[PDB]
Amino acid sequence: LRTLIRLGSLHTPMVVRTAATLRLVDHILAGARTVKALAARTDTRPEALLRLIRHLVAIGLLEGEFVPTEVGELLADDHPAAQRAWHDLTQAVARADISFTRLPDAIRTGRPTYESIYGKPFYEDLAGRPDLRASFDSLLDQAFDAPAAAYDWTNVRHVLDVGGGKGGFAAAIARHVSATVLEMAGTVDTARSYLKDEGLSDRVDVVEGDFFEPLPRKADAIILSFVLLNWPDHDAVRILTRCAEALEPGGRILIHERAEAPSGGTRTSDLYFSVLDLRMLVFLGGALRTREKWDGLAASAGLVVEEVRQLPSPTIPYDLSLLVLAPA
Amino acid sequence: LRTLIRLGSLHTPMVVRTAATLRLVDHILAGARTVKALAARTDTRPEALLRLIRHLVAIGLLEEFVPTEVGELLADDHPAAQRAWHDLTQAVARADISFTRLPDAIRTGRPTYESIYGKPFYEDLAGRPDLRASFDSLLACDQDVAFDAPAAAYDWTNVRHVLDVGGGKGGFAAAIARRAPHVSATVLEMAGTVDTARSYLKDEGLSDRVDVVEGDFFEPLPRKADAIILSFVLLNWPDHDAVRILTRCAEALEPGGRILIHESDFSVLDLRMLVFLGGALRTREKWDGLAASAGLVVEEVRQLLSLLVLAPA
Ligand SMILES: CC[C@@]1(O)C[C@H](O[C@H]2C[C@H](N(C)C)[C@H](O)[C@H](C)O2)c2c(cc3c(c2O)C(=O)c2c(O)cccc2C3=O)[C@H]1C(=O)OC
Ligand SMILES: CC[C@@]1(O)C[C@H](O[C@H]2C[C@H](N(C)C)[C@H](O)[C@H](C)O2)c2c(cc3c(c2O)C(=O)c2c(O)cccc2C3=O)[C@H]1C(=O)OC
Ligand SMILES: C[S@+](CC[C@H](N)C(=O)[O-])C[C@H]1O[C@@H](n2cnc3c(N)ncnc32)[C@H](O)[C@@H]1O
Ligand SMILES: C[S@+](CC[C@H](N)C(=O)[O-])C[C@H]1O[C@@H](n2cnc3c(N)ncnc32)[C@H](O)[C@@H]1O
Repeated sequence: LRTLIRLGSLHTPMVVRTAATLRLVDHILAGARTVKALAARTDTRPEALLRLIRHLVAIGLLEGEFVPTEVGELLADDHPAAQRAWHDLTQAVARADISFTRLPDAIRTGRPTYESIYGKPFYEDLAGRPDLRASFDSLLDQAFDAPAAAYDWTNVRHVLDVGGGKGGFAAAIARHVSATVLEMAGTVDTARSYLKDEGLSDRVDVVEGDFFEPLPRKADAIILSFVLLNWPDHDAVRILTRCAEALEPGGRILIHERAEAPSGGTRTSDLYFSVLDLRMLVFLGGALRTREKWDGLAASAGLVVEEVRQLPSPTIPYDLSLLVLAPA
Repeated sequence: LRTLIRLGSLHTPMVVRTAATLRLVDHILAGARTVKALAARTDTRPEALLRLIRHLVAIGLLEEFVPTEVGELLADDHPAAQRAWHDLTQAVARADISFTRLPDAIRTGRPTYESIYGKPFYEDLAGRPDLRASFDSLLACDQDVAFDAPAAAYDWTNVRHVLDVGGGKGGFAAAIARRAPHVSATVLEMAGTVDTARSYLKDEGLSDRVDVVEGDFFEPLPRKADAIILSFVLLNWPDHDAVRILTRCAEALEPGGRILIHESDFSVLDLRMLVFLGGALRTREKWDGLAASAGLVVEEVRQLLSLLVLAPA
């Protein structure tokens, strides 16, 4: 009974997320240990903040003066795992997680619930909210060293990174190759700034546009890193087809995502990837795909999976893959 | 890191609550172990139900899928009633969505339920007979035994009549009537609830000893009594409202009468009161002040939870 109640408790994660959002652990580490000072710094009502703190003590994140535990220290804004931002309700991902309150609808329909809560589908909501666009892009350790090392660039003149975020993958590849990042409004500006500040602006450019439209140029390698999981099969096939049509002769499409058999691993990795797969369902109608589902998606786009390079890791983000696709 | 991610995960409790809402474990126990059959019984999309099942396996509620010993606690007939307490169509798990706006409650000290559902808690139940009934059944889910200890924490020898103010389905009045055959009692409750209290007390064979009045415990109470009961009532109310209720009870005491308040690290219950109702759990010193504002004094406290016995000051 205690196990079930713990698994089912909605209050504990919302208390953690509220503490992250209020930056409570940052304020304590900066010398606000008392409720009166912490209530001033967080702009909260002191009696209610103490009731929040009581739960944070009960679950082991805090211990009239309060300090973080070793686990609570991970909510410090400068901790390398960045768990404060990933739990911050004002930033894109924990905000999107509220969509899980309508999880029954998503299981009933297979369709995302984010629009029903926030008024627009995911990327269109970000397009109207520059703060959320920027926090989404910053949330997504630019992590691309191993996938860049898993491909032979000898015969590659130009790389097109489709949906390439702030440009970290293109940069890892750059470190004879030139590259282009294709991205959405807003994101293109932070990609350009990142690439300039890496000293790579003469090797990597950035184009604003829509990867459902004809791609801006041809390339020898076209990258889809954590893109296709955001889309249902029919959209994923459209993106793959745009990429296929943009390949130079002998070119390849590189997919950087999860591509395992549905077995193996541990309950810990099972859980971690269950969360990602369910986030794609609820936020976007997308999904993680097994190695076998990749074969079918590829065939619908006129492609074949030529090779799957394993990118192992026993710790988060665990084992990933680089799939290499060629025209069929 | 793993501990923090587990504590912070909204996904797992919503997967549990979705399984409870879909009555998934009941359908498995009733023969549907495969996704095709379970999708049909739950009226869900099979590929998405499988993704839900994968999470339920990873967290150890399921393991052709069958419930684990923990998952079996989501059977609808299990006496701890955890399926209904996690059911998003019933009152409490529905109210728990208020926690998605917990930062607002911490900022203001005010409930977030009305901002989500359009009306404050008891007004919403008053317009939704299904939610009113499921709330009453959730709290009364063990009322045949849960009031034996508070009833035995008080001596009924010189009590003639009991008034249970906000008495739910009547379980406390019934436990007192079984403890003390000489007492009569009255339950005061809201619309809807009074009908299921009347039915419960009739089916206990107590209808000649316990009656039920529909009314509002912020108004003059319907009669006087030697013992007036407030069981898990005052925690629903901010201080000024709790004082009003206590004062109405004080006005209705017979000479020599007493008010009985029936009310681990509880932070969940306290935060639920904040977000649902603006209420709170109270420590002893706070009870002393509330009592004093209503013209009362705390005469004795019995550990059971507690039973506080209040007398006119
Ligand atoms: C923490 C691991 C990872 O960063 C992997 C994964 O993180 C990315 C970036 C990450 N970063 C260090 C650049 C790293 O390269 C990793 C291998 O890939 C990932 C994550 C999360 C999301 C997403 C992720 O791709 C999303 O794509 C995503 C999205 O496209 C739309 C909405 C939400 C999300 C995500 O929440 C993360 C994840 O799997 O969390 C369980
Ligand atoms: C699970 C423990 C408990 O049943 C204690 C507590 O439940 C106890 C006492 C309760 N009572 C009728 C004696 C009953 O016997 C139940 C099975 O166990 C409790 C609970 C929950 C509520 C409430 C609780 O009292 C409420 O009163 C309540 C309310 O008045 C209005 C809105 C919501 C609620 C509640 O959600 C529960 C709780 O503390 O959850 C954290
Ligand atoms: C940030 S995630 C993956 C980013 C990056 N490739 C990585 O691995 O971290 C998916 C990206 O697809 C982009 N995107 C979504 N729809 C798009 C579209 N129609 N055209 C171009 N980019 C799009 C989003 O802006 C987002 O940055
Ligand atoms: C169910 S909880 C506690 C019930 C019961 N005494 C117990 O211990 O389980 C609080 C009760 O207060 C009742 N209540 C709320 N506002 C009321 C009001 N103004 N007048 C009478 N009853 C009210 C609700 O209907 C609800 O049943």
